[PDB]
Amino acid sequence: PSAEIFEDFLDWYEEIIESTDKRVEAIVEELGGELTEEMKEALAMARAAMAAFEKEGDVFRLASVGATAALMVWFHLRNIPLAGIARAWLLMLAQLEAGADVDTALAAAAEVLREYGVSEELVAAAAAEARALVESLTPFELASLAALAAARLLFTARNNPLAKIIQAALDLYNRTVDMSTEEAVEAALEAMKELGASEESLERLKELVESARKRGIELTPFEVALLAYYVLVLDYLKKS
Ligand SMILES: C[C@H](CCC(=O)O)[C@H]1CC[C@H]2[C@@H]3[C@H](O)C[C@@H]4C[C@H](O)CC[C@]4(C)[C@H]3C[C@H](O)[C@]12C
Repeated sequence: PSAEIFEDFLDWYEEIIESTDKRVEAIVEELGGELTEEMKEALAMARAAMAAFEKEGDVFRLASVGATAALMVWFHLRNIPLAGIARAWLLMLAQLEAGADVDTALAAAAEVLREYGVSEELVAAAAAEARALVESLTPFELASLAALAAARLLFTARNNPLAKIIQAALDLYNRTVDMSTEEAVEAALEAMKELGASEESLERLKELVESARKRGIELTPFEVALLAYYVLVLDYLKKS
Protein backbone atom coordinates (compact mmCIF):
# COMPACT_ATOMS: atom_id res chain seq x y z
CA PRO A 1 0.00 0.00 0.00
CA SER A 2 3.05 2.27 0.15
CA ALA A 3 2.66 2.66 -3.62
CA GLU A 4 -0.39 4.81 -2.83
CA ILE A 5 1.73 7.46 -1.10
CA PHE A 6 4.19 7.56 -4.02
CA GLU A 7 1.39 7.89 -6.59
CA ASP A 8 -0.19 10.75 -4.62
CA PHE A 9 3.10 12.65 -4.60
CA LEU A 10 3.43 12.02 -8.34
CA ASP A 11 -0.07 13.48 -8.74
CA TRP A 12 0.39 17.22 -9.39
CA TYR A 13 -2.65 19.40 -8.63
CA GLU A 14 -3.57 25.05 0.39
CA GLU A 15 -4.79 22.09 -1.66
CA ILE A 16 -1.69 19.96 -1.10
CA ILE A 17 -1.63 20.76 2.63
CA GLU A 18 -5.28 19.85 3.15
CA SER A 19 -4.94 16.67 1.08
CA THR A 20 -1.80 15.69 3.00
CA ASP A 21 -3.51 16.30 6.34
CA LYS A 22 -6.37 14.06 5.20
CA ARG A 23 -3.96 11.34 4.04
CA VAL A 24 -2.00 11.41 7.31
CA GLU A 25 -5.26 11.30 9.28
CA ALA A 26 -6.43 8.48 7.00
CA ILE A 27 -3.35 6.35 7.68
CA VAL A 28 -3.85 6.96 11.41
CA GLU A 29 -7.42 5.63 11.29
CA GLU A 30 -6.25 2.86 8.92
CA LEU A 31 -3.46 1.54 11.19
CA GLY A 32 -5.59 1.91 14.34
CA GLY A 33 -2.92 2.90 16.84
CA GLU A 34 -3.02 6.15 18.78
CA LEU A 35 -0.48 8.86 17.99
CA THR A 36 2.31 9.71 20.43
CA GLU A 37 3.59 13.17 21.34
CA GLU A 38 6.81 12.52 19.42
CA MET A 39 4.89 11.72 16.24
CA LYS A 40 2.33 14.45 16.94
CA GLU A 41 5.13 17.03 17.11
CA ALA A 42 6.97 15.58 14.11
CA LEU A 43 3.78 16.06 12.09
CA ALA A 44 3.53 19.71 13.16
CA MET A 45 7.14 20.20 12.03
CA ALA A 46 6.27 18.72 8.63
CA ARG A 47 3.15 20.88 8.32
CA ALA A 48 5.11 24.01 9.19
CA ALA A 49 7.78 23.07 6.64
CA MET A 50 5.30 22.51 3.81
CA ALA A 51 3.56 25.76 4.78
CA ALA A 52 6.92 27.52 4.40
CA PHE A 53 7.34 26.04 0.92
CA GLU A 54 3.80 27.23 0.12
CA LYS A 55 4.45 30.92 0.80
CA GLU A 56 7.69 30.79 -1.23
CA GLY A 57 6.33 28.67 -4.09
CA ASP A 58 8.47 25.52 -3.89
CA VAL A 59 5.76 23.11 -4.98
CA PHE A 60 8.16 20.19 -5.51
CA ARG A 61 9.65 20.22 -2.00
CA LEU A 62 6.14 20.93 -0.67
CA ALA A 63 4.64 17.59 -1.74
CA SER A 64 7.96 15.90 -0.91
CA VAL A 65 7.49 16.85 2.75
CA GLY A 66 3.87 15.71 2.69
CA ALA A 67 4.92 12.30 1.38
CA THR A 68 7.49 11.88 4.17
CA ALA A 69 4.90 12.52 6.88
CA ALA A 70 2.45 10.07 5.29
CA LEU A 71 5.12 7.38 4.94
CA MET A 72 6.34 8.12 8.48
CA VAL A 73 2.97 7.26 10.01
CA TRP A 74 2.55 4.23 7.72
CA PHE A 75 5.76 2.68 9.07
CA HIS A 76 4.90 3.57 12.69
CA LEU A 77 4.51 -0.11 13.61
CA ARG A 78 5.26 -2.16 10.48
CA ASN A 79 8.87 -1.02 9.95
CA ILE A 80 10.01 0.98 12.98
CA PRO A 81 13.54 1.92 11.77
CA LEU A 82 12.11 3.31 8.51
CA ALA A 83 9.99 5.75 10.53
CA GLY A 84 13.28 6.93 11.99
CA ILE A 85 14.56 7.59 8.47
CA ALA A 86 11.50 9.73 7.74
CA ARG A 87 11.50 11.71 10.99
CA ALA A 88 15.28 12.18 11.10
CA TRP A 89 14.85 13.73 7.66
CA LEU A 90 12.23 16.03 9.19
CA LEU A 91 14.49 16.91 12.13
CA MET A 92 17.51 17.57 9.90
CA LEU A 93 15.34 19.85 7.76
CA ALA A 94 14.05 21.91 10.70
CA GLN A 95 17.46 22.15 12.39
CA LEU A 96 19.19 23.18 9.16
CA GLU A 97 16.47 25.80 8.67
CA ALA A 98 17.41 27.13 12.13
CA GLY A 99 21.00 27.83 11.06
CA ALA A 100 22.66 24.56 12.08
CA ASP A 101 26.02 23.23 11.01
CA VAL A 102 26.21 19.86 9.28
CA ASP A 103 27.86 18.00 12.17
CA THR A 104 25.21 19.22 14.62
CA ALA A 105 22.32 18.20 12.35
CA LEU A 106 23.99 14.84 11.68
CA ALA A 107 24.63 14.13 15.36
CA ALA A 108 21.02 14.90 16.30
CA ALA A 109 19.98 12.69 13.37
CA ALA A 110 22.04 9.80 14.74
CA GLU A 111 20.15 10.10 18.04
CA VAL A 112 16.80 9.58 16.29
CA LEU A 113 18.11 6.65 14.25
CA ARG A 114 19.46 4.89 17.35
CA GLU A 115 16.18 5.41 19.22
CA TYR A 116 14.12 3.75 16.45
CA GLY A 117 16.18 0.55 16.40
CA VAL A 118 19.04 1.15 13.96
CA SER A 119 22.29 -0.62 14.84
CA GLU A 120 25.19 1.60 15.86
CA GLU A 121 27.32 0.04 13.11
CA LEU A 122 24.86 1.29 10.49
CA VAL A 123 24.35 4.61 12.30
CA ALA A 124 28.08 5.34 12.22
CA ALA A 125 28.39 3.96 8.68
CA ALA A 126 25.50 6.15 7.52
CA ALA A 127 27.06 9.13 9.31
CA ALA A 128 30.30 8.51 7.39
CA GLU A 129 28.77 8.28 3.91
CA ALA A 130 26.47 11.25 4.58
CA ARG A 131 29.31 13.55 5.68
CA ALA A 132 31.16 12.89 2.41
CA LEU A 133 28.14 13.46 0.15
CA VAL A 134 27.11 16.65 1.97
CA GLU A 135 30.56 18.24 1.66
CA SER A 136 30.50 18.39 -2.14
CA LEU A 137 23.41 23.95 -0.95
CA THR A 138 19.85 24.13 0.36
CA PRO A 139 18.87 22.40 3.63
CA PHE A 140 16.32 20.38 1.63
CA GLU A 141 19.14 18.88 -0.44
CA LEU A 142 21.28 18.24 2.64
CA ALA A 143 18.58 16.44 4.63
CA SER A 144 17.45 14.36 1.64
CA LEU A 145 20.93 13.46 0.39
CA ALA A 146 22.10 12.37 3.85
CA ALA A 147 18.92 10.42 4.64
CA LEU A 148 19.14 8.63 1.29
CA ALA A 149 22.59 7.30 2.22
CA ALA A 150 21.15 5.97 5.48
CA ALA A 151 18.24 4.24 3.74
CA ARG A 152 20.65 2.39 1.43
CA LEU A 153 22.55 0.75 4.30
CA LEU A 154 19.44 -0.03 6.35
CA PHE A 155 18.14 -1.86 3.26
CA THR A 156 20.53 -4.70 3.95
CA ALA A 157 18.39 -7.85 3.87
CA ARG A 158 14.91 -6.37 3.41
CA ASN A 159 14.35 -4.89 -0.07
CA ASN A 160 17.90 -5.42 -1.17
CA PRO A 161 16.98 -4.48 -4.77
CA LEU A 162 15.76 -1.12 -3.44
CA ALA A 163 19.33 -0.38 -2.33
CA LYS A 164 20.37 -0.48 -6.00
CA ILE A 165 17.77 2.19 -6.78
CA ILE A 166 19.24 4.31 -3.99
CA GLN A 167 22.78 3.49 -5.14
CA ALA A 168 22.15 4.65 -8.70
CA ALA A 169 20.46 7.92 -7.68
CA LEU A 170 23.42 8.74 -5.43
CA ASP A 171 25.88 7.98 -8.24
CA LEU A 172 23.63 9.93 -10.60
CA TYR A 173 23.64 12.94 -8.26
CA ASN A 174 27.44 12.95 -8.07
CA ARG A 175 27.88 12.64 -11.85
CA THR A 176 25.20 15.22 -12.78
CA VAL A 177 26.51 17.93 -10.44
CA ASP A 178 28.51 19.39 -13.36
CA MET A 179 26.16 18.33 -16.16
CA SER A 180 23.55 20.77 -17.42
CA THR A 181 19.77 20.40 -17.10
CA GLU A 182 19.00 18.54 -20.33
CA GLU A 183 22.27 16.62 -19.98
CA ALA A 184 21.11 15.41 -16.55
CA VAL A 185 17.76 14.30 -17.99
CA GLU A 186 19.69 12.24 -20.54
CA ALA A 187 21.83 10.72 -17.79
CA ALA A 188 18.77 9.94 -15.67
CA LEU A 189 17.25 8.25 -18.72
CA GLU A 190 20.48 6.35 -19.39
CA ALA A 191 20.63 5.11 -15.80
CA MET A 192 16.97 4.08 -15.98
CA LYS A 193 17.89 2.10 -19.10
CA GLU A 194 20.87 0.46 -17.38
CA LEU A 195 18.53 -0.85 -14.68
CA GLY A 196 15.72 -1.48 -17.18
CA ALA A 197 12.75 -1.49 -14.79
CA SER A 198 10.19 -1.74 -17.62
CA GLU A 199 8.95 1.07 -19.88
CA GLU A 200 6.19 3.59 -18.96
CA SER A 201 8.56 4.55 -16.15
CA LEU A 202 10.86 6.13 -18.73
CA GLU A 203 7.89 8.24 -19.87
CA ARG A 204 6.58 9.06 -16.38
CA LEU A 205 9.87 10.92 -15.91
CA LYS A 206 9.42 12.98 -19.08
CA GLU A 207 5.86 13.73 -17.94
CA LEU A 208 6.90 15.05 -14.53
CA VAL A 209 9.89 16.97 -15.91
CA GLU A 210 7.98 18.63 -18.75
CA SER A 211 5.11 19.28 -16.34
CA ALA A 212 7.57 21.21 -14.16
CA ARG A 213 9.08 22.98 -17.19
CA LYS A 214 5.84 24.12 -18.85
CA ARG A 215 4.54 25.84 -15.70
CA GLY A 216 6.78 27.42 -13.09
CA ILE A 217 10.55 27.62 -12.92
CA GLU A 218 12.85 24.83 -14.06
CA LEU A 219 14.22 22.63 -11.28
CA THR A 220 17.71 21.73 -10.08
CA PRO A 221 19.80 18.79 -11.34
CA PHE A 222 19.42 17.29 -7.87
CA GLU A 223 15.64 17.39 -8.25
CA VAL A 224 15.83 15.54 -11.58
CA ALA A 225 17.44 12.54 -9.88
CA LEU A 226 14.91 12.90 -7.06
CA LEU A 227 12.15 12.67 -9.67
CA ALA A 228 13.73 9.64 -11.36
CA TYR A 229 13.91 7.93 -7.96
CA TYR A 230 10.16 8.17 -7.33
CA VAL A 231 9.43 6.79 -10.81
CA LEU A 232 11.73 3.78 -10.42
CA VAL A 233 10.49 3.00 -6.89
CA LEU A 234 6.85 3.10 -7.99
CA ASP A 235 7.79 0.77 -10.85
CA TYR A 236 9.45 -1.68 -8.45
CA LEU A 237 6.49 -1.58 -6.06
CA LYS A 238 3.92 -2.34 -8.76
CA LYS A 239 6.21 -5.05 -10.14
CA SER A 240 6.06 -6.92 -6.82
C1 LIG B 1 12.35 3.63 0.01
C2 LIG B 1 11.86 3.92 1.44
C3 LIG B 1 10.67 2.99 1.71
C4 LIG B 1 9.68 3.07 0.54
C5 LIG B 1 8.40 2.31 0.87
O1 LIG B 1 8.36 1.10 0.55
O2 LIG B 1 7.48 2.95 1.42
C6 LIG B 1 11.40 5.38 1.67
C7 LIG B 1 10.91 5.51 3.13
C8 LIG B 1 11.19 6.97 3.53
C9 LIG B 1 11.67 7.58 2.21
C10 LIG B 1 12.53 8.82 2.41
C11 LIG B 1 11.70 9.92 3.06
O3 LIG B 1 10.49 10.14 2.30
C12 LIG B 1 12.56 11.21 3.18
C13 LIG B 1 13.18 11.65 1.84
C14 LIG B 1 12.10 12.16 0.87
C15 LIG B 1 12.74 12.59 -0.44
O4 LIG B 1 11.72 13.07 -1.33
C16 LIG B 1 13.43 11.40 -1.06
C17 LIG B 1 14.54 10.93 -0.12
C18 LIG B 1 13.97 10.49 1.22
C19 LIG B 1 15.14 10.12 2.14
C20 LIG B 1 13.06 9.27 1.05
C21 LIG B 1 13.87 8.13 0.43
C22 LIG B 1 13.00 6.89 0.28
O5 LIG B 1 11.88 7.20 -0.57
C23 LIG B 1 12.49 6.46 1.65
C24 LIG B 1 13.65 6.09 2.59
